Amino acid sequence: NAQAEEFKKYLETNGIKPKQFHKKELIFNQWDPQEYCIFLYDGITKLTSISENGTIMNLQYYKGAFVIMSGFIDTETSVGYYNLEVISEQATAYVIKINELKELLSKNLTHFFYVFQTLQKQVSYSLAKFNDFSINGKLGSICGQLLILTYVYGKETPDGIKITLDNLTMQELGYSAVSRIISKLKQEKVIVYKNSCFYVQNLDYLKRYAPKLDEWFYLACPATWGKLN
Amino acid sequence: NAQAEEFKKYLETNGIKPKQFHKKELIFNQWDPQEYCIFLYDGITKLTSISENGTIMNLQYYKGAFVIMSGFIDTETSVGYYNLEVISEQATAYVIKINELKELLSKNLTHFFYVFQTLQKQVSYSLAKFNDFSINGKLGSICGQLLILTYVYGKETPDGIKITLDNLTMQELGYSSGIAHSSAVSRIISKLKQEKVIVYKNSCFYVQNLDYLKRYAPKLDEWFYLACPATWGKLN
Ligand SMILES: Cc1ccc(Cc2cc(=O)n3c(c2C2CC2)SC[C@H]3C(=O)O)c2ccccc12
Ligand SMILES: Cc1ccc(Cc2cc(=O)n3c(c2C2CC2)SC[C@H]3C(=O)O)c2ccccc12
Ligand code: NA
Ligand code: NA
Repeated sequence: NAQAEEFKKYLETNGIKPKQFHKKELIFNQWDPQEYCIFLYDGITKLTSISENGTIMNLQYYKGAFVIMSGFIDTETSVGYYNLEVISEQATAYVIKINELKELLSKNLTHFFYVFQTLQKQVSYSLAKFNDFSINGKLGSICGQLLILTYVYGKETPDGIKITLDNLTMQELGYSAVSRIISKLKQEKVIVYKNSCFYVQNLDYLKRYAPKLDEWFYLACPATWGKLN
Repeated sequence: NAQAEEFKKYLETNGIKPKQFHKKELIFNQWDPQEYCIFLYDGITKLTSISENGTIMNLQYYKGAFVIMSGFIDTETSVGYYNLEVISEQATAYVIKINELKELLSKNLTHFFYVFQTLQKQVSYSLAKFNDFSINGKLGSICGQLLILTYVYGKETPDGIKITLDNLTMQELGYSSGIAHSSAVSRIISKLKQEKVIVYKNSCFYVQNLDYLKRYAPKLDEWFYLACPATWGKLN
């Protein structure tokens, strides 16, 4: 995004520098009382919650460029006990204490609005995910995840649309009730495992079962959506 | 709500008058090419969608005071094909075209922050609902809906925590977001009643086992504590 590049310049102009993280690192964590604004510039992360018995809940995936805030902009207190875990091999992020951010959002309104609109994109993402699950259950969820991966990481090859992700990252994303759905899908030549990669061969099927996420992508990321429509 | 009362004052200072709506009216709709910022001041609404075959989907509930924006602040285009439907008898709202909300928030960062933090509360709300559904399924979803009803509208009495909402409105709200009046949800709710988690007495409803709701909606309970600590505190 150009809006993302301008935000990066704005931060680096104000002496906030990028930080590199490696896979499994927590950019912020649920036990930390200091809250942050993360500008995820590059890489893939997941928002988790860890219960007292140790079970890890995967709540949300984010890719750069995006903004993730662990605290409320006004109170500076936590919005939820969450970790931001790196799942790509490396990720680059700008890490801003929440108080320090208020100063900088204020001087510039273009950049205030860039962060505002990322929140709006998150809200409508969650509602669309929910709408697709209410209609089509787990098939909807899984079709939705494959759809966004196709739009974002897909590449045209003679074998279909290849999802061009490191095979290690694919494992981090989930690639017994899920086992059976992924089975039906290749069982119907919607997806295929060739060359140890992952190819989509019936993109219309994915659009059919994740209609509201498809609409979200159209409305919120139209230039990308347009590559495959 | 002090921050919201100040916002209302800021809108009237810039000449924006409130509008009144009635139950079943749409404050904004999915077909309108112009997108709006709604400052819901009083009353209860729901965000709805429609699928190809005409099925109404209830996505989200909102109560005054709150902000609901139908379009992106920068591009001014739709965030999704949604309607905002009034479900209380009446509702009062301020309706601002999206391009103007931008001037208004640029002129006063106190009010910018008020709206920004409204979005932050929505984001965290949806993640907590997701988490509770992941752990406890639809029972988690229903317990959380009743938990927030209790915190927001509940008043401690000798018979338990009375839900201070007319019986009409309050049965609709017992059904979490989804398809209206489903058999599965009606059974979950009546099971909670059979087990005396929420009970009918003298024309009113009383939550008598708040701990049970907290047990099955722990992440929405934490969300309310983090987002609305003074209201959470009153009943804990
Ligand atoms: C499988 C999958 C589904 C979902 C998202 C979320 C996403 C993706 C996305 O490309 N975008 C957004 C999100 C949601 C803000 C969160 S907001 C608009 C756009 C953007 O990034 O600018 C993924 C992100 C990373 C990796 C995998 C993901
Ligand atoms: C039963 C029930 C459960 C759930 C919500 C949602 C809610 C409620 C709520 O009280 N609040 C929020 C929400 C979700 C942002 C939307 S954000 C913080 C707080 C606030 O409004 O200030 C209700 C809203 C209206 C009526 C009933 C509701
Ligand atoms: Na934290
Ligand atoms: Na609209």
